[PDB]
Amino acid sequence: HKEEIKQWRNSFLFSLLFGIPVIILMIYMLAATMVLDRNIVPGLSIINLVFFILCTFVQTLGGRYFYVQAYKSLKHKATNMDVLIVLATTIAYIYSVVILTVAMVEKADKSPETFFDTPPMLFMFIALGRWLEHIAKSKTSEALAKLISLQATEAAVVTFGANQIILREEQVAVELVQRGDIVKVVPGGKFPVDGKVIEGTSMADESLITGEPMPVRKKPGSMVIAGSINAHGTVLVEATHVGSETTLAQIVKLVEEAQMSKAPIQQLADKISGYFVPFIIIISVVTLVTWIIIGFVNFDIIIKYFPSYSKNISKTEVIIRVAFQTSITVLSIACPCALGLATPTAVMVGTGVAAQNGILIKGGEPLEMAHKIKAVMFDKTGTITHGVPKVMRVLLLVKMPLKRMLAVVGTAEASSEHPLGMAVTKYCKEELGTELLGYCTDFQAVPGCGISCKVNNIESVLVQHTVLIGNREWMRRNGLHISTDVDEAMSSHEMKGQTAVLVAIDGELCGMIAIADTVKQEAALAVHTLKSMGIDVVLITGDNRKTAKAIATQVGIKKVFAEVLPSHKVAKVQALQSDNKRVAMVGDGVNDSPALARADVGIAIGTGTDVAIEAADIVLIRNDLLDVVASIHLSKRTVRRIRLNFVFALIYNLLGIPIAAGVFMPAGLVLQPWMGSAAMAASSVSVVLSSLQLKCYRKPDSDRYEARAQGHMKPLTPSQISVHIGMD
Ligand code: ALF
Ligand SMILES: [Mg+2]
Repeated sequence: HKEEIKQWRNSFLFSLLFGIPVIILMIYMLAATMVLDRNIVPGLSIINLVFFILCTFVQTLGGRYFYVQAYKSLKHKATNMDVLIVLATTIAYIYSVVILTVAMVEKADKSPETFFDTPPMLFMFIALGRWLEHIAKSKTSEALAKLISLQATEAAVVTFGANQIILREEQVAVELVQRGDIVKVVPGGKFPVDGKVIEGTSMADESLITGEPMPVRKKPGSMVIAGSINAHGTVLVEATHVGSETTLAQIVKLVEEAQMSKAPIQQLADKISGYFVPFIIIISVVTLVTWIIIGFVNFDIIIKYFPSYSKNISKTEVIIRVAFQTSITVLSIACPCALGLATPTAVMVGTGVAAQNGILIKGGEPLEMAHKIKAVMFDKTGTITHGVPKVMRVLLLVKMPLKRMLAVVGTAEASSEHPLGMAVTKYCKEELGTELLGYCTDFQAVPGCGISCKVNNIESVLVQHTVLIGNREWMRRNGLHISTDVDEAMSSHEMKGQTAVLVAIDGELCGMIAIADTVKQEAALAVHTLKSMGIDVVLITGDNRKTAKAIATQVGIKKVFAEVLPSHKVAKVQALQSDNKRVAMVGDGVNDSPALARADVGIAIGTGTDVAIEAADIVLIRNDLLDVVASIHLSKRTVRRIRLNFVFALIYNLLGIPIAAGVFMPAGLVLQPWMGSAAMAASSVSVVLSSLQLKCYRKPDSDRYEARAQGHMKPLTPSQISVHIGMD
C-alpha cells in the first residue's frame, strides 16, 4: 500500500511542477501577450511550443502511473477513472500534436488551437484525489502481533517425573516444546502449552477464551489453556496440544482468515466513471458525425459560426477539421477532475469529526459502511456491563448497626485477593468514612471454602470479636443451620446470577452480601434506540446463562447467546451476514477479536484489550455505548454529503457539454477558452467546501434519545427472553 501512496504523490508532484506554468500561462493569455503569439515557424508559436514541451513532460512523467493503472484496469475488463483520464488526455495530446504538425507542413499564417492544457490539469487533480484516497485507506493492523505477544516465549521443562525422580529444571523455547513433555508453571507466569495439571493446584485466569476475569480453580486432572495467567502456586503441566494446536493459535488463525476475507470495495467514483466513459465517447462521436453532416448538407452554418473557412484549404477539409475540433472540445470539457476529490475529502473530514466526538475511525470504510448496518452484536462483560464486580444488596440475618458489620467485614476481608472480597471491601469503605482500616486483625483463609478472622479493634470502627465469611458449605460443615427465609433470598440472588456470601460473628449468622456486575447506564437506552431504528440487537457472551439472561432482561435484549466460544461468535457473525444483514460487532476482548475482524464493522470499547482495539475498525475512546448509535448517524451524513459532492463534481462539466457541442450556438453562446478552466475552479471548490461543511455536525444529546424513547421504552419480562447455549 505504501508504493501506491508514494507513486501517486510522485505523479501529483510532477504534474504540479510541469503544469503550474501551463495554468499560469493560460491565465495570463486569457487576462490579456503579443510576444507569446510570435511564431518561430509559421505553424508553431512560442506559446504553443512551450505548452507542447510542458504537456509532453507532464504526460510522460505524471501520466506514467496513470497509464499503468488504466492498463491494469483494462486487464480486469473494467473502466475506471484512470482509463477515462488516460484516454481523454492521450486523445487531446495526439490531436494537438497532429494539428501542430499539419500546420507546420502547410506553413499556415496562424497556429491552430491546441488542447495542451487539459492533460496537466486532469493529471494534477486526479492524482491529488487518488493520493488523498490512499492516505485515507491506509491503516495499521497489529492484532496478529498482539496475539503473538500473548503466547509465552519460554517454558520450564521438567525431567523424569513428579513423584520421586527429578533431575533438573531447564528452560526451552516454546516452539521446541513437544507433546508428552512435562513443564513447570510458576505463579504469575504464562501457561506455555495446552495440557493437563499433574501434582499441582492453583488458580488460572482464562480471559482469552471465556473473556471473564473470574479466576478458575485448576486441580490435578484439569485442563489448562495456553496463554492463561497462572497464580496461587506452582503447577506442573503434561502437554496435550502444542504450537498450532493450541487454542491461541486457533484464535490467531481465525483472525487472519477474517482479515483476509475482507475484499476491496469499489469506490463510487469508479462506478460513476464506468457509465461516464461510454457516455462521453457516445456524445463525442455523435458531435463529430452531426457536425460533418451539417457541414456537408449546407456548409453555411460552418461559415457563419467559424472562421476556418477563411483558410485556403478545401471546404471538405474545413468541415472535417471543425467537426473534429468540436468533438474533441466536447471530450475535453466533459472530463471531471473533481471526481477524485468527491469521496476522499469528505471521508477525512468525517474522520476528524469522529475524532472530535471521541470515536476513532480507522480508514474510510467504516464511515461508508456503518449506515448499512442492520444488526448489532453486543458482548456482555465490559461492553454492556462493567467488568468490575460490585455489591448490590446487603441484608441482616444481637441487633448491631449494619455499617459496623460492614466495617468489620472489610477489616476481615482487607487482605482478600478475590475480586468479590475486594469489591466487598471497597463497598464497605464507600459506605463508611474509611479513614483507616483496623490495625489489629488476624486472617486465615481456606480457598474455595471460606475465611475466618479475629478482629478486636471495633473501637477504631466506632471512632470513625470473630468474623467468618462463607458459602452454604461453610455453614453446613461448621454446623450453622440455614433459615428458610435467608435460604430463599440467597436462592433468588443465585437465580439472578449474583454471587451471595454470608457473614457470621461469634458463630452466629449476622448478614449476607451480594455481588454482581452492574449494567451501564446508557446500555438500556442504546439498545432501545438501536431497536427503534430497526437494527436487531443480539447479546452474545461466554458467561453463564443465568447472568446473561439477567443482563438481557435488564437491558431488554430478546436474543441471548450464552457459553459462546470465540469461534462460535465468528460463526454467528457469518450466519447473520449470510442472511444479507450487515453485522456490527461490539466487543472488548481477545475472544471478540476474530468476530470484530470478520464483522462488517468492529466497534471496540476504549478500555478493552489491545488486540480488541487493533482488530476493531472503530474505537470508542469515550467508552459510551450510545456512540454506536451516533457512529451510524455520522456515517449516514457522510455518505449523503459524498453523493452531493459527486453532483458538484459532474453538474458543471455536464452543463458544458451542450455548450461545447454547439447546442446554444443559435442563441449566440459558444464555448470560450476560459470556460474549460472555470468549471474546474467551480467544481473542485464546490466539492471541497461541501466536505468542509461536515465539520458543522454536533452529536444529538442523550436527552433527545431518551425523549424519543420516553414512553416507548418498557422493561421486558424474564419469560419472554430466549437463551441459547453454544452454536449447537
Ligand atoms: F466479555 Al465476553 F465473551 F463475555 F468477550
Ligand atoms: Mg468483554
